[PDB]
Order: sequence, then structure tokens, then C-alpha cells
Amino acid sequence: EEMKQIVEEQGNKLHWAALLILMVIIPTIGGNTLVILAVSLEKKLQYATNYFLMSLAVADLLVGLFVMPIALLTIMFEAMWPLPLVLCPAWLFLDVLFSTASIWHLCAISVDRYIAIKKPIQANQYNSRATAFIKITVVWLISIGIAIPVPIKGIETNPNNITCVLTKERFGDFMLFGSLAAFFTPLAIMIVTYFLTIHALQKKAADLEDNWETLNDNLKVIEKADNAAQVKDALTKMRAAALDAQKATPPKLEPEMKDFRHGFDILVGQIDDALKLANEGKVKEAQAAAEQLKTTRNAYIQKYLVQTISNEQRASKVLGIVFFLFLLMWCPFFITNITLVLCDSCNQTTLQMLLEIFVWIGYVSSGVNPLVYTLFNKTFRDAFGRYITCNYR
Ligand SMILES: CC(C)CCC[C@@H](C)[C@H]1CC[C@H]2[C@@H]3CC=C4C[C@@H](O)CC[C@]4(C)[C@H]3CC[C@]12C
Ligand SMILES: CCN(CC)C(=O)[C@@H]1C=C2c3cccc4[nH]cc(c34)C[C@H]2N(C)C1
Repeated sequence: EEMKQIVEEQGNKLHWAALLILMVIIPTIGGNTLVILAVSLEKKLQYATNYFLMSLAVADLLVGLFVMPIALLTIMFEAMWPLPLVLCPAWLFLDVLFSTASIWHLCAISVDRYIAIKKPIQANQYNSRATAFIKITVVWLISIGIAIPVPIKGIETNPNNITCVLTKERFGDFMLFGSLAAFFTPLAIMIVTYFLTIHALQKKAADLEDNWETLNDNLKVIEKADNAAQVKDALTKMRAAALDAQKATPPKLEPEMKDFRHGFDILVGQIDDALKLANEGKVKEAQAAAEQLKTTRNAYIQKYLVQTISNEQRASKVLGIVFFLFLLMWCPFFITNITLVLCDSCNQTTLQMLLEIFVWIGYVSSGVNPLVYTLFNKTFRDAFGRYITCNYR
């Protein structure tokens, strides 16, 4: 048809590209460099947890370095693909790869924190350097597999002109099941681990309270004991609970000030000595020793119990909120991407416009994610402050 009023010539969108550089691309590249430099040279930050965390910082750095800048060309020159043709499947592949790896890294981290709560007795038996490298490798294999349909299939190609996009027609299956594997599955897992963590912390605080009153009750049992035999087992009941309460937390392998967990080492040592008296038969002498156990209880143990529960609870809450924001900002993209495949009434043209926008809410979500996470750690936070002032020694 002929419509001369159809002056639908796309205006210049350079100001949006400049704003994504300033507000998204630079914070992504800068923020993940800091996290990488920190784990790299700051010798006090080099352990298993961070090597996995560094891997995440790498994935997010690669997003802002190879995915995000070429995504600007989607914006500057709206119609066509400026780069060579083989760069199109390469770019799309790197996009799905690095974006998926970031989401799955957080899923794994969540599981580790829950495991660290449930079973703190995992000192280099696992959660070591070998364990670190295995889960790093797996996450990448998962994200490689999810991303690999894109280059294997490719974008259809006559003129050597291509439009770099995943259409509903050609990648409908991938747009649907590729989102489930990359987002909604690690989302479901993180929802499950969330409630499991609440149960773990409540069950842990409960057990500690039981250990506490076990110590105190048996103290009165000892103090009010006329017989010898009931002193001996009242002491061994204390010894079991003390070890029980101590084992609800890793050793101080970890740390510059007081270590309340050491109180259990002292307490048990006193119990054993008092238990030697009970065996010899010196009951009156043993009861006096048991009264001295209270000094250890008042000094170390009482503060330890509130220390453990409060600290584990706190670290749990903040980790949940930051991981919640990550997922929440990735929500508008993947929900839209799904409805693009499952809704046939919606205008695909404008439903694609929302995709091209929501992807930047996700990009900045992945990009600044390790920074926001590491900033609640003092060693990282102090390291950053020295880096931004260009100080290395
Ligand atoms: C065209 C666009 C993408 C420019 C990219 C921005 C890059 C080149 C610039 C902008 C801000 C810069 C960062 C600013 C802060 C620091 C602290 C310094 O101790 C280490 C390098 C680091 C992390 C810089 C690395 C390079 C950096 C990320
Ligand atoms: C606006 C257009 N772009 C960029 C070219 C996308 O829609 C990208 C397509 C993706 C995508 C499609 C289909 C399945 C998937 N799993 C994981 C991703 C994914 C990542 C996801 N990236 C982040 C955006």
C-alpha cells in the first residue's frame, strides 16, 4: 500500500547506549575486577569459598566484556548485524553461556551455605581445593550444555545479510526449555534450599538450648549427689553435651580476638580431671571441681551459644536478600521469554521490544552481583577501598 504519512524512521538512540555504558557496562567490568584482584593478591582471601566466587566474578566480567558491548550494536544500529556473520552465533552462544553460569553459580553457593550449616563437620574432608574445582567444572559444563543449542543450530541465512535474534519460530523449544534449565530450575532449588535453611537454623538453635540445659541440670545433679556413681555419669553426660555443642560449628581454622569455642576444650578438660576424682572415689573433692566448671560456663559457653545462632542467622538473612534481588531482576526477562513462546495472541514485535529492555535489568543484575555480595565481607570491602585508590603492596 501507499502511506506517505508513514515516516516511521527510527530516531537516534545513542543517549540510551551512553547510559548503559555509564550505568551498566562500566560498573560490571569494574566491579568484577575488584573481586578478582582481591582473591588474587590479598593472601588472606585465598580459600575454597572464594575460588568458586572468583569463578563467578570471571563469568560476570566476561558478560560485560564480550556480551554487553556487542549488545549495544543491537541498539545503535537497530536493523542489521554489523559484524561478520560467524560472530553472530558466537555472540549469542557467549550470552547464554555467561548468563546461565552466573545464575547457576549462585544456586551452588546457596547449597554450600546450607551444607555448611547442616554439616559443619566438613573440615578439608570435603569443601577443599579439590571440591572447589569439581563444582566449578560442573557449573560450566551445565551452562555450556544449555548454551550449545544456539551455535549448533545457528541463525538461518540470497544476500549475506543476517538479523541476530532468537525467533519463536526457529528457537521456540530452546526459548522455553532453555529458560527452565537456566533460570527456573536454579530458582526452584534456591526456593527449596531457603526453607531447608530455616529448618536447619531452628533445629540447630533448638539442639544448642538442649545442650545448655543438659550442662546446668547435671551440675545440680552433681551438687546434690550423696552417692559417687551418680557423680561420674552426671559428668559424662556433661562431657557428651559439651562435645555436642562444640561440634555444631567448625574449628577455629576459620580471627583476631576472643574465641568462645575454645571454652569447650577447657570445659571437657576440667570434666576429665573432675572425672578422675570421681573414679578414685573422692566425691567431696570432685563436687568442688564441678563448681569450677561454672566459671568456664559463665565466661565462654554462654557467649558462644548466642554467638553461633546470631551469626549463622545473620549471614543467612543477608545472603537471601541479595540472592533474591538477583533472581527478581532476572524475572521480567525470563517470564517474558516464556510467554513469547506460549502466547499466540501477544504482539511478537512489541514483545521483542520488552525483551531487548529486560535483558539489561538482568545484565546489571548479574554484573554487579559479586560486588554487592562481597561488600558485606570486611576483608573484601577494605581491599576494594585500597584498589580504588590505586594501592597495591
Ligand atoms: C567503553 C567502556 C566499556 C569503557 C570500559 C570501562 C573500563 C575501561 C574502565 C572504567 C572504570 C575502570 C575501573 C575503575 C576502578 C578500578 C580500580 C583500579 O584499582 C583497578 C582497575 C579498575 C577496576 C578500573 C578498570 C578499568 C575500568 C573498568
Ligand atoms: C534481547 C535478546 N537477547 C540477547 C541477544 C536475548 O534474549 C538473550 C537470550 C537469552 C536466552 C534465550 C533463550 C534461553 C536462554 N537461556 C539463557 C538465556 C537464554 C540467556 C538470554 N540472554 C541473557 C538474553
